[PDB]
Amino acid sequence: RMKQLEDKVEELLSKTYHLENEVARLKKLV
Amino acid sequence: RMKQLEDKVEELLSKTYHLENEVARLKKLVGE
Amino acid sequence: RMKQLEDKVEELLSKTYHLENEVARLKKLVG
Repeated sequence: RMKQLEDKVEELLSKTYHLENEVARLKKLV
Repeated sequence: RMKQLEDKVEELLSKTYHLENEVARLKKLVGE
Repeated sequence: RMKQLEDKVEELLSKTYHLENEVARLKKLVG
């Protein structure tokens, strides 16, 4: 369960960076 | 403490999946 | 290790609330 957890945190970290990029771009467009 | 973290990670995953859908909907409305 | 994960989850919680605020603002400006 420790590895399971660390991999989900890893995924969340890439997901939030991805969403951050998507929102920043949207703000640029309007 | 492990189950508590598992619970928080699951909730943040659910929140991120919801926000991805909201952004998708928005990009579609805005465009390129 | 458990403390590090906890730290990261705390960080992600804040990031996630920040994004929610930004998305909500965009939803209201676009409609």
